[PDB]
Amino acid sequence: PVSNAQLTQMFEHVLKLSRVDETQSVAVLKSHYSDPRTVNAAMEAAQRLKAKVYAVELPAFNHPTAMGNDMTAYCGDTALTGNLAAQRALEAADLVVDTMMLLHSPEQEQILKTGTRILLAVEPPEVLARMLPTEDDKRRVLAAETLLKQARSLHVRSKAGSDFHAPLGQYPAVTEYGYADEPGRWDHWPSGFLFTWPNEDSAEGTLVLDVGDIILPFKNYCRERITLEIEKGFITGIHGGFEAEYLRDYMKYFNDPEVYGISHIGWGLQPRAQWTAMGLHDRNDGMCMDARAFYGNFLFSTGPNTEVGGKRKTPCHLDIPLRNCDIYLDDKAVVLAGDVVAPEESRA
Amino acid sequence: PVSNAQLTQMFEHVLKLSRVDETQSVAVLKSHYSDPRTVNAAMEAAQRLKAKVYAVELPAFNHPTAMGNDMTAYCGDTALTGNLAAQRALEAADLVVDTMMLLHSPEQEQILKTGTRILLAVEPPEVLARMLPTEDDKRRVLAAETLLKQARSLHVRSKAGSDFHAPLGQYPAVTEYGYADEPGRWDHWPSGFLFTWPNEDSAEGTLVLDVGDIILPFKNYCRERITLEIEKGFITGIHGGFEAEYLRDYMKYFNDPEVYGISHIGWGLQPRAQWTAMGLHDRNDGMCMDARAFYGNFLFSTGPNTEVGGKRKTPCHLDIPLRNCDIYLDDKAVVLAGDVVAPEESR
Amino acid sequence: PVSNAQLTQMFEHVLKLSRVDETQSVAVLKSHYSDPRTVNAAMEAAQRLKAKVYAVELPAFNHPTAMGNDMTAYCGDTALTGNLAAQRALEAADLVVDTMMLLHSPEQEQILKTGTRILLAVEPPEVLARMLPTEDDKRRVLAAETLLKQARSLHVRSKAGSDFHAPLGQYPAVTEYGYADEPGRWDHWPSGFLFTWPNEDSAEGTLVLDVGDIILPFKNYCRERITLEIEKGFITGIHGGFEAEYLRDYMKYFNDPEVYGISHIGWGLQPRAQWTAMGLHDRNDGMCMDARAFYGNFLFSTGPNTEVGGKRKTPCHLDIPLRNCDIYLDDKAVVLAGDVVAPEESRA
Amino acid sequence: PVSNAQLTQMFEHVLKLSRVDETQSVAVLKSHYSDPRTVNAAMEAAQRLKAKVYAVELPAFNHPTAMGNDMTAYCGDTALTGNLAAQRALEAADLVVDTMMLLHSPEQEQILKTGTRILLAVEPPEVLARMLPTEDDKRRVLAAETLLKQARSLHVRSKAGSDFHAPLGQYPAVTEYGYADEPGRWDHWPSGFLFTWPNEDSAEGTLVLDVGDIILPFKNYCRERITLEIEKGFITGIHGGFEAEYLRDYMKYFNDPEVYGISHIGWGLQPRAQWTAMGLHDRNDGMCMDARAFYGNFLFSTGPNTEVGGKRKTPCHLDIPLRNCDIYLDDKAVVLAGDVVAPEESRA
Amino acid sequence: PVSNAQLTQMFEHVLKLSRVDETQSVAVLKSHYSDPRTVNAAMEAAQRLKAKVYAVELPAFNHPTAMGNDMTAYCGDTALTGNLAAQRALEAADLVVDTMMLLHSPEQEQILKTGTRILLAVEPPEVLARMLPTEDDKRRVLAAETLLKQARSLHVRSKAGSDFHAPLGQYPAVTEYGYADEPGRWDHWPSGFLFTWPNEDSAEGTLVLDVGDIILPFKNYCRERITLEIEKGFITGIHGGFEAEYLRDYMKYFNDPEVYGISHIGWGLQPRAQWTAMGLHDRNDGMCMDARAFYGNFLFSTGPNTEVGGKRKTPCHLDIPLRNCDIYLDDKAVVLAGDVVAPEESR
Ligand SMILES: [Fe+3]
Ligand SMILES: [Fe+3]
Ligand SMILES: [Fe+3]
Ligand SMILES: [Fe+3]
Ligand SMILES: [Fe+3]
Repeated sequence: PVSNAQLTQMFEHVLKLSRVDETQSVAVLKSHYSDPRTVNAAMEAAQRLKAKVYAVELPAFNHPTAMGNDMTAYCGDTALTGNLAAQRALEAADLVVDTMMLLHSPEQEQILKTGTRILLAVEPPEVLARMLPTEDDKRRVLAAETLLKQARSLHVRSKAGSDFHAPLGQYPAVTEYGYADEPGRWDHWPSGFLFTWPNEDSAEGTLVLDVGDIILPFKNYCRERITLEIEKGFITGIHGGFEAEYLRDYMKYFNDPEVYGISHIGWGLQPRAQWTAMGLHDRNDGMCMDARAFYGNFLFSTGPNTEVGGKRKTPCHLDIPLRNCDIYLDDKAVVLAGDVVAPEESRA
Repeated sequence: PVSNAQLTQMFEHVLKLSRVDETQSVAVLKSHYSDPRTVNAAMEAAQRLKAKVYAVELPAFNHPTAMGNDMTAYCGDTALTGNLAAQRALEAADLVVDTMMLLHSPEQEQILKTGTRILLAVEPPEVLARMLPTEDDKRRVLAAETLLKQARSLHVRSKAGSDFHAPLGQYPAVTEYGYADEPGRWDHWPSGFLFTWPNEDSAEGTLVLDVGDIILPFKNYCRERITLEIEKGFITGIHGGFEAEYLRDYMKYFNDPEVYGISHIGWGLQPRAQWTAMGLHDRNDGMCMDARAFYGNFLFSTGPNTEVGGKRKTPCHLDIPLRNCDIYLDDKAVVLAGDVVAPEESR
Repeated sequence: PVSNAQLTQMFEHVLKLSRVDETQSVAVLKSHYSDPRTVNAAMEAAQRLKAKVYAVELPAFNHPTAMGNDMTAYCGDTALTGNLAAQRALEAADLVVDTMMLLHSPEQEQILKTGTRILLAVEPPEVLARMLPTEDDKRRVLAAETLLKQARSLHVRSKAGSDFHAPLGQYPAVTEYGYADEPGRWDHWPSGFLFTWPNEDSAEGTLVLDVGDIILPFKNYCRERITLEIEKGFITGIHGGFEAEYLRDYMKYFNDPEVYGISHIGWGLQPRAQWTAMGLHDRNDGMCMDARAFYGNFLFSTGPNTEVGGKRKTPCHLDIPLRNCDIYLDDKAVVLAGDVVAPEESRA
Repeated sequence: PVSNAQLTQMFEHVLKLSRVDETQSVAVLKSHYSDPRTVNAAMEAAQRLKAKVYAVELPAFNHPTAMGNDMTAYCGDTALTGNLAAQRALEAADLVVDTMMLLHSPEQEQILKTGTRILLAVEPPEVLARMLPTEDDKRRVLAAETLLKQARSLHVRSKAGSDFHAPLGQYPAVTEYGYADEPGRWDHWPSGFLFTWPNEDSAEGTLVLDVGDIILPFKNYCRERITLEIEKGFITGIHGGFEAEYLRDYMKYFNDPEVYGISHIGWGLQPRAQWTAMGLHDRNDGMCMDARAFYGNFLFSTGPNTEVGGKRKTPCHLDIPLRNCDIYLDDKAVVLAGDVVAPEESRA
Repeated sequence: PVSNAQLTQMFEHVLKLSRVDETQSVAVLKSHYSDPRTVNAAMEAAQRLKAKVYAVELPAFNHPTAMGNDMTAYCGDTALTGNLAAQRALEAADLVVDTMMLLHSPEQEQILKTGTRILLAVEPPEVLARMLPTEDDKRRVLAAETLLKQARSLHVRSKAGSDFHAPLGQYPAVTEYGYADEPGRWDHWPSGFLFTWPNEDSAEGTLVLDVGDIILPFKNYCRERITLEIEKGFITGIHGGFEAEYLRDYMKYFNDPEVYGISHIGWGLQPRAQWTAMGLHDRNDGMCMDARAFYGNFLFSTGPNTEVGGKRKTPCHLDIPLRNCDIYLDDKAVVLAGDVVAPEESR
């Protein structure tokens, strides 16, 4: 386990990579459920870098219909919704350390538009240490991003039966390499992956959750296959046994056709993230960045796409990483059988 | 997540539904393992309603042979057993907010017999907020109870193979609608369901735990079927694969034939409870009232029944909700394929 | 003693008097030394009034040369000095509940000038309850302020030998009635008094600390007389025995001729404040608002006057209430032998 | 659950069995993640027995590459590595209560070599109460030990297809019966089992994890079989469906052939431990001594063996108990179909 | 006030003055009453300097007959008396940060004889910051010590009537400059003063506590004079008004003639310490190192001298600083009218 002293040293490293120095102001955003050891380490480390530091504490926002403790489960209103003063309190900072998980939401976008940069840090200290961000991780993700920006389409195949086509061009490519060095940029310690969105009403085919694939926020390894049939950018069919029935029930609960929309699509570039990691944890340990970032995954998501100017505001959000996939940009392979093959400068 | 201010507001709402005002005294019952946020919310809410409040703290009571942290798992002695002074300090109050989970017991029965009412509140704040009680839930539950009170039998059928018959008449109906408004009432925030017990030595047939059905306190979704054979009110056969072997091994550990007795039988009337909720939580988050109360479930239980004056006092306790069942009172359906059909006022 | 539930109810009362409702944003300002019970009561009461609430936490600022724990002791820089982001986080709010004691500083002044109002709340809960603010206190203090705003001079006599003259006109009158209802305005729960500053270089004569008079932050009842001789707005002589020597030593330690300047002058209008209260407390309990506000005192201060555009930024600050005084505005008595006599509408 | 009073009485019972009295010194070793109720009960109980007591707190040692919170998962350096002062602070004591889980290490070995005794106590109080140690447990385990010490081979068979042979003689028998009564003794409250190591490069055959068998630290009941092929003391094949792929991916993570080595092999003598217990718990509750200790299990381990002077110091460590096994010492059965049959004096 | 981050930085500064680096082990010694913020800052500062750090927690030791919370008040047994294992756990370390205050004792003497050095840090963080140690303070104190080691007598006069003679030679000089850089060194953050002991049975004359002089641990400014008559090293007369009566009654309570023995004698070299500071604090804020160390004081003490091998073991312990004194070493003034004059290097 990580000592307090070590956790402060980790935050000094990551805040330095985030370009925090005596010219910079740092806001540590927190709520009653934020990890106090992480809040303290962030506040202390920023002071040690001679930054101007303050904490902003928001009362927790409850979604009555939300189930489970995972903050990614319910993307609706947040503690900032209608709270312009608190938003201005974050906009005043050069860098916000988010320890409460501001959903990508309209208010977070305006903060980023002022040139404030935002670093999410919510995973437990031991997970923060295993995937301590590096400039080399930035280099590899940005190399990958060069290909993604150039792509007119993304295609996924797998032996299990994935056969999925996403026309690209309408939406930007987004990177997460673990540190918030650029003004107006959001990132997540820990991370190391990239994604875009398909063009409106355009994603088509089949995505198969094989045995051993993951649904977040369920934080289960599939023991039975689930087939997702996609037409015009929407899931139209969810087929399998029990796990398929559980997924259909959960998605129906929200009573909104928007939950079936395909949102972000991309691949994982983090070799310190591990597909096996989730099964050594309890659900409430964190949001499982290991499952989202692991090297060579294909990661897709469902529901809201508001954050890049899409139509869909729906709260129901799933992140689904698939293993063993072939991933093409315009029929050049970036991943084959779950190993990163291109570009050469993105490989571990 | 639920803020401290919102949790106090929720306790104000539920204590009002529970008829707490400045004439009433409230005892907040806790042990070392009680959620301090919930305790503080109940104490503050009661003071704001100008009630006469105090907290009662008991040393935790340990069952040395009990496995796991779920306090429904081992039904024996409580912190109240042989503690008459502690029992009288709770009897003094109009309303007890139980944050430590006093199991049903002759001591809790005696508290309720003084007219004191008891509200259990142990689930996490977020769950308490999702199933915040309503007068509407009490009306629907009492509409169901009217039908159950007059029933002479209960019958369960499922496509998976359930075919279960329980003659009624010997035992009363119990409601749980989330609040403790009546003197001598016990209730549980959250809830929204009702049950009774089968006549002695009478329950008969097959109950199939299908893929997806749940055992409490294991808190797992069955990935294989378990077939229960029941004769004269007792499970005489448990068949299937691994889940069946696990359940057999767990029930044998108590070395007590009373573990196999069918206790309460009922259905769920809580639409804000969800069959899917359990899979989003860790085991220690709570006792999973979602699984017990979700709308259209059939809920049966095993082990002790001395809370209704039955013969069995065994500590081994299971709660097993089944989905997609047909539930009949005397050949009138109250649930079909897991949807509540009757009475209309309960839907 | 005061329960948590009662402390929250007191904050609902005071924030309502302070015009907090669903149209308003409230920042609760704190540091590590703030009372957590008061912070929580403020945060919760604001939430109950449906205000948009957030807390702002600043790292404690230390004055190495400062002695004792009394924040009023050392009026130098604060946690806001060169922390413009933190200052903007406070300016964002309609009302700041100050639980860390932002001295009267160029920064507080700037926040007030944006329209933000500020309520200081640092005394212990039992003291907050004894002097829970009323609209009637506001009425009495504003009735007194009418006469002060009409005055061209202030004069103090006492049997012990006070004979003190202060020309007025250059500086404004300031009230503290316990709540922050008016935009751009600072107040302190608890209070109930008013003051102004003498014209530059003009205050003259003698102020005598009699047996039983008080020096803050020493928090002592004088057991020997101290005579202060004042010329052209400055103490030129401090005479007596031991208490006089202690005071000379304390003031000399600051090595700054500015500490001897007379700052604010006024009288006490709080009958719920008591001259005897300090003797029932330890020093660290609070800053002793009873000694500042008690009905019919004459209160004068030394040192900094930067807060109203005076020349003196000096950190050494004393507050000295005198009992049994005759206090005049021009030829009119407002207090005689320590009883408030005018105006009639200011009396208890 | 277990009250603070009952926890103190339990620690008095176990410290008495551990020969703590007024002649003895007890050190309670802790880190930031230690259960404070257990530390307090150990300190209080040692003082009730009139022993001299002190607590030693070490900073947490982190393994950056370790996954999950289970400290048995990663055998490397510890907080004692390069920390002779802390080692000597524990050597000063007659008995160390370890509430932080000092892994078997050269430094711990040096503590025991001085004569100091070590009791590990990290499982939750309720688990500590259910397997509260008895003199009778020690008797039964030592009776098993007298057979194990002279055995020349150990053999395992099951219906599921285990057929495993381990030549013995190179390595000692180790017992755990729940208390530290003898000088230089290490034991773990709770326990009740025993094991050896196979001769170097000698273990041969097949171990089948049947449906229901367990891997620690994964804390899963297998839902399909895993077949392990062992040649010359190493796993050379891992076969099944999902569990097998997950196990293979976990083990290859460490990029070290030592991970596949068979370490300790033994059987369980704790009837108060239960194979069903793990399924009622969350992963972070404890290390699941129930799974290691249950009466009639076969427990084998993988990875490091330097604790007995073997060659392997690899951090990757698995404990794997099997049910329903026949266990032979030479051609004398000690367990048949997961039931303990010999010695007679070892049975429950 | 001092932030957590600044308090760690202060410990970094003082541990570096104390020669803590990657090579050194640090034991942070605490009990239940130790300031957790100061303990945490010492642990974090030591880890940041890459020292091998551990904390040692001892059960508190109580003197049933001691009055007040000041631990200088009652010199006897400590948490280390009869706890050899705890003593060895501290001897294992290069440096001990004492946050619980071990009184001088045969056990602490034994720790220092191993080469272990000990830094006392128990005053509040704001006091630690006002008197943050400097090498300049060490140089000035050591300049004074050079002169003291050569002195054959110490003499005090004051206009208030002090006329006190102490022959020297028998006992060493002790410095406190705020940091534990040398092995076997004990020191105290904060400090900045030095003292010795009078030859056995030799101290003679009068010490007058003027109006404004202080008794520790009473922590009062005298409002009336107290005259101490001293013969052959012992207070024989205590005269004055109410402070004298209180002092007589306090010293009689110990029922022990050793309480009247004169122990250490010395002068203050800390200008950042202030005679006025005590009057701004509550008694429980700390020991009042300000009163002990302020520049140009004369500091004498009563009771035990066992720590330099004197005969007196008595627990009753007073520290009394006098203002405006003339202090002479054999004819050379080191202080005149409370101003440090010699050596020039010490000013
Ligand atoms: Fe997503
Ligand atoms: Fe039940
Ligand atoms: Fe003032
Ligand atoms: Fe092992
Ligand atoms: Fe002394």
